[PDB]
Amino acid sequence: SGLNMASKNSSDAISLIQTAEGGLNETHAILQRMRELAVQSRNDTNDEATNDRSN
Amino acid sequence: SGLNMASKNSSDAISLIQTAEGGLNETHAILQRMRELAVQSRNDTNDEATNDRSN
Repeated sequence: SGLNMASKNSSDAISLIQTAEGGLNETHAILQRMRELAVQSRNDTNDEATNDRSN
Repeated sequence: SGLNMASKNSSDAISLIQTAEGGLNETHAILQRMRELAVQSRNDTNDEATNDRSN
């Protein structure tokens, strides 16, 4: 009984961990997008006057 | 992503530089015209009295 219940508990823990990893995948994605935005903002073609970087 | 955005930025810089060079081409042209005008003005056939050089 203890071993079967421990199997159940281990599966529950796997579900929890999968939830957290799925949460962090979108963190990766939006971090990539933010880096792209910064690399684009970094160039001097963009003007602070006409609100290029504020967008 | 950074390399592609850097390619984009480099193309933007090329566009800017082309704008400036196109601006200076007409500077060259009108400077040539001004030199021609001065070389013509420099001769003593022209009279200050009857407004030859003032034109």
